[PDB]
Amino acid sequence: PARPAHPLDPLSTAEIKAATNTVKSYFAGKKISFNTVTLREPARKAYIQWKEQGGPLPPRLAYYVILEAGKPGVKEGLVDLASLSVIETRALETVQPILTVEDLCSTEEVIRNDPAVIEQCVLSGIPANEMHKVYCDPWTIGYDERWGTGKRLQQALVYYRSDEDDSQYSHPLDFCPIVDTEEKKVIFIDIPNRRRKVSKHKHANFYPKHMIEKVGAMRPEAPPINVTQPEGVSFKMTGNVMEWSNFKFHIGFNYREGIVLSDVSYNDHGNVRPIFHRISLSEMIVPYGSPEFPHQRKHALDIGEYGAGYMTNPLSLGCDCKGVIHYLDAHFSDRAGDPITVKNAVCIHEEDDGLLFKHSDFRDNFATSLVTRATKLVVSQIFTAANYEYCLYWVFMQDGAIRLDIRLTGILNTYILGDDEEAGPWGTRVYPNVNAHNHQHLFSLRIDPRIDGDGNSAAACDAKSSPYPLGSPENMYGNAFYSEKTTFKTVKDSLTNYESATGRSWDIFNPNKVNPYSGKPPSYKLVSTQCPPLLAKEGSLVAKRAPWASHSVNVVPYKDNRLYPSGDHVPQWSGDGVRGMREWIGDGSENIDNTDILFFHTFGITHFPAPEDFPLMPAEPITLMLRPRHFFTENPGLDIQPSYAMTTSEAKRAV
Amino acid sequence: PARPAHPLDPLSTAEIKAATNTVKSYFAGKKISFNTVTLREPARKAYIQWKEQGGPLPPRLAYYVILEAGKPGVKEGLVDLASLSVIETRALETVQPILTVEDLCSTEEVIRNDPAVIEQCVLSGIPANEMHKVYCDPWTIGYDERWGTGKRLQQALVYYRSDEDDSQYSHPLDFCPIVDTEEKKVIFIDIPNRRRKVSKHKHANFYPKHMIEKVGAMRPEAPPINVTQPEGVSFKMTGNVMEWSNFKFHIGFNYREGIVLSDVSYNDHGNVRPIFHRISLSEMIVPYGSPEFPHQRKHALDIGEYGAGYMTNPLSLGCDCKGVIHYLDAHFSDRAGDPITVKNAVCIHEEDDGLLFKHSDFRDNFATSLVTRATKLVVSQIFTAANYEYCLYWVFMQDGAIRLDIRLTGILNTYILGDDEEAGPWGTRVYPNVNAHNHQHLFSLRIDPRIDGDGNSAAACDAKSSPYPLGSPENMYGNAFYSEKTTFKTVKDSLTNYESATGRSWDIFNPNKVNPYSGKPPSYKLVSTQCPPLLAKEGSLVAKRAPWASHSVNVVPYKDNRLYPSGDHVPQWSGDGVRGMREWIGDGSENIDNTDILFFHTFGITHFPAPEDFPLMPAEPITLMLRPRHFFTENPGLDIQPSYAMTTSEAKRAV
Ligand SMILES: [Cu+2]
Ligand SMILES: [Cu+2]
Repeated sequence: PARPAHPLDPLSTAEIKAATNTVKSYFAGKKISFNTVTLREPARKAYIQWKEQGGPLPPRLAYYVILEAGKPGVKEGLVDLASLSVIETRALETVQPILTVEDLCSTEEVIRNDPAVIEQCVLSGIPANEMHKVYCDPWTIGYDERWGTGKRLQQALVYYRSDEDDSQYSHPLDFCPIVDTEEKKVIFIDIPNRRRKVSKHKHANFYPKHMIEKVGAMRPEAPPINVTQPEGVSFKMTGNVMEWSNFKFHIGFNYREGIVLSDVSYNDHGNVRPIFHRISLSEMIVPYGSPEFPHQRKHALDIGEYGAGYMTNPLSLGCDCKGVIHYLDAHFSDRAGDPITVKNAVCIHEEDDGLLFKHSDFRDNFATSLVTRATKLVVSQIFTAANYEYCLYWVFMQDGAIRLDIRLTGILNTYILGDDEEAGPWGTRVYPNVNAHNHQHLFSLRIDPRIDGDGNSAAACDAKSSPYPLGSPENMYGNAFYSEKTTFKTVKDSLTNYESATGRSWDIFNPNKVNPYSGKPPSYKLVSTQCPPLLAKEGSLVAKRAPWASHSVNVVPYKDNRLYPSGDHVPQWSGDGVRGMREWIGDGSENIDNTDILFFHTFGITHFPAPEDFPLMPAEPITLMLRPRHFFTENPGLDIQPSYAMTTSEAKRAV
Repeated sequence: PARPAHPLDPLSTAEIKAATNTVKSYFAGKKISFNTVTLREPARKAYIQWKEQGGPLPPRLAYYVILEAGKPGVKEGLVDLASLSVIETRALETVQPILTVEDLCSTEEVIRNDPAVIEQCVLSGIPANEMHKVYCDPWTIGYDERWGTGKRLQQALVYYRSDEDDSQYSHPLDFCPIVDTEEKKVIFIDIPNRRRKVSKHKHANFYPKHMIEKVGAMRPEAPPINVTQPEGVSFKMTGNVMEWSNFKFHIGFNYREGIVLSDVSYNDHGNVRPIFHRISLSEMIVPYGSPEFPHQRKHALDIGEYGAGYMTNPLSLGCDCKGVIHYLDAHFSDRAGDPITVKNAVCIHEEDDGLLFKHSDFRDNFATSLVTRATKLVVSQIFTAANYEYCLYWVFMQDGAIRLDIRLTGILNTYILGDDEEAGPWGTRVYPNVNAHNHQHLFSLRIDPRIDGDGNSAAACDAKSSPYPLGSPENMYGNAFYSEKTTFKTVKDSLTNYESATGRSWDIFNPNKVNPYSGKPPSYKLVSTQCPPLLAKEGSLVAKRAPWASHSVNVVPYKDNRLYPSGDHVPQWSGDGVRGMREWIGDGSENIDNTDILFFHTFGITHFPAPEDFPLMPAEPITLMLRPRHFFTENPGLDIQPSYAMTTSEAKRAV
């Protein structure tokens, strides 16, 4: 195909096709199907040389994952787009790949047409002639020791709608069909010892017509609040490259991680200084807390099992982004090797963010005063994973800080509850016969830093009282306290958790440089507090398949292609084996001090459902920030025009 | 005077005057001065009876604090405005009151004219004829065991401006004058053993003219982002009473706490349910961490030693509040007993707050979808405490949650640093010869709840893995986990801290009611995470004067007039004695389960200064929230008109 403007640009629909064509040719005569066709980003070293040392343009490569009918597992490899050839390929017969919307969408019809499933519905109080009202969310089996990776399986969380417009979640069924993805047939049905027939209650619906019926009527439309940017926006985009408030970076996107920000830097009044080479969400795990069979299989690693890209919502229509928006489209490949597009997958825009800073002198009753307002750049995406939606917002700020805001909304995963059955301690009865199980939403932020250049380190920062006691010459009044910096020398040293006791934060810094004022190295500080401990016991399915989740921080040596902490092919992996984070950690002895490192941060929330979350849940916020500390020698936004400003002398002139 | 519309309305300029006149007459022939004239809110019981049981209008009372020339301490009491008579009065000879801007504003001139002070300036390298270039921030002495409360004292943090438009903070002097407030004269000067003369560097300024000089020029004005509400706002204010999104409450204000929200309720579709009887910030402490003399004296309790009302900035001018704003004014009394007004002390308005909730069905490629945007109500104030500004935002949201957002900005407190002196572990060298000491900003949120009525309790909620181990019949895969609820029975039980290990949150609930769905009592959950431990040792000045700061939560029995946790008259109290929180706690044995309680939450941040905070610091955020959990039986904003909505059937018609 034709090369892209930038080496990190996602593959075009043409490159995708050229790739699939190349692969189909390689496997001529073989009945292959496409699971993934995505960009294989260039080597970190190659890229940087090209970008800053006049190095050559890296080869435009494509990474693929295919399935061959009658063959176990998958086959993966690389295609060198320029020469249209498969330059690397291999078969992984004992692994299962990410579930595309294509392998997922057929499942509902298959269980609907399965005699066994039909009998269970009838048993459950649903006539065999009404199977059209039976729905199901297709999930990976997650992991079921009965089959391992010997069969590509899915589990169907079954629900019932008395009307197509209903929200099915108030009416879950009690059984769980296991489906062979490839064979397209139910191979087993998990049935509870205690049977619970369909709820006979009205569905808990949320559309206006439903509401008008539920409560008298809808609230009157409210006076509008219109946002307008008459002279345009202040950011400038050159292809996928963004430019705003001295920040400059490339906005990428892929089937798995979704948004990928790269080559982030800041123009420090002429001096363009690197901050991060790449940053994104590399994995997740949403572990449920009911120990009852088969609920252990509910611990989805959405990024690696479905893909934040594959599940993304086209943003335009819903009014998700308010204001002067700038969109980006996403391109994948379908099962056939043909490009597929999802319009407005990413939405870019700037908004007001209140005050940036302010100060007035009390001496002239605040006449002397200066106010500068703040505006933030937001790069967003919103994806749907069956019942829930994850709204992601990468936020850049005018003080040099970068923040990740997430908002969880959508619908609670629900299971059936008997008339006289207690939601017990593992879940909440949010509606008659509905049980919403406890669960955690955990994310793994992957940061590849380049804080003010190459050669970085990480450290834990704990606030501490002076060791000297009250009344001592050294701490006479006992108010002394400082910040204890523990820089990680070895991988093992970094495996740390957030501690409230010390208001812990983590620094990613450049030990090769010093701030001329403070004397400290330049750095970006991770200020994250929503760091839940992994509640699943050690050695549990959850803990094993998500090795990265047991620690708030995991810092390992950089290596090309160390992206996914739970492994490259996550579905149905048992958790046994040295891959992903477990492999990168090794024996924990590798050096991570003043070298090229990778920082994986686990953050998230623990959800204990309340009726307020049903039938549709109000957004729940999660945030984390990376602030520059000792990076600059003074506040960097002081040359931004203030909103208001009166000098002391001027206040005098005004009389 | 004339009665106000609402019993909770602050005193009018008329009531203030009628009050001072009444006091002056009572102390006829005595040379008295006014320190405080404010509303003495009605008893909780009387107020409620009047509000909901047709009880009588409570008497309009005014609380005063006066000083009498030649008398030690102060005198306080109540005036029954209706009958214009002092109905209660008493003298506190061993106490010192809050510092008004009047007792604070004379200090700079007195040290300027003091011979001792002048000599120190000369010594420090500033000619005696340039004392007009010497400035000082007048602070409470805090507490100095050399004088106790025997004299009303202030300590002057001395600075130097080479030009009146300079920001003095880059040029602190090394000594600290002690001034007798009443006598208006320097009684002592703390001089360090190691002398450090005035810095000879340029001042670190931040006005545009300064910046143009510093860096080549200012950034070009940015394209505007205009916010317009053509058809008005959606909230309705009847006097101080606000009504918005089913919320209804009274917006009060006073010299000390600043904004005070009262009688908060929510209209649950016709059922008006109480939530909070009163909520506000009752005290603060900003303890510094340098153990060196006299820096122990830096631990300001701003609310009780200066007043969030007294220090508040008139909001209009600065462009603090963007959009269609509705202001409120504040009225206090000056030294003479004459009313004083600070216009636009509070600013009210509603803004966009992104998505409220959203959900799309993957079955018809998200055609089936519903999106409802969120708007929040903001009642704000911004006060200046010498060098820093505290921006306060009480936020009400459409899911029934209430949030308190704080943003810290302004300027770092700085002390002089020797050319070859290390800011050591206690502070940071943010600029040549400038040392910014470590410190914490802590706040005491006082909540008087009425969760869905009377008879409340509080509890600590901790996330826990099941006690049964991996492989046991009860937790076969080890994923089981729940929330441990520990409801406080006795005051002692409540003294708790936020714990990251359990992702702890606290519940204020009504044990007399039950959610018909979940079976739990109605409640509002405190989701707060920026809860720094008090770093000052026990028995320290800080820990003693701020009894409430040692715990994230303190729950005590309600009693009329239990407002200020550090006592009613905070300046110069040693911290020895049963008053404030220490008094309310008692032997910690009083019941707090299902009764009228008071919840004081300690939250804030620990500030380790970095050059980025100098010479003017970018806002630092702090937040805390109170969400309804089990209060409602379903999402309460479902009847808000969605921004977009397509039914499954409708998506079919659209073909
Ligand atoms: Cu959840
Ligand atoms: Cu601070």
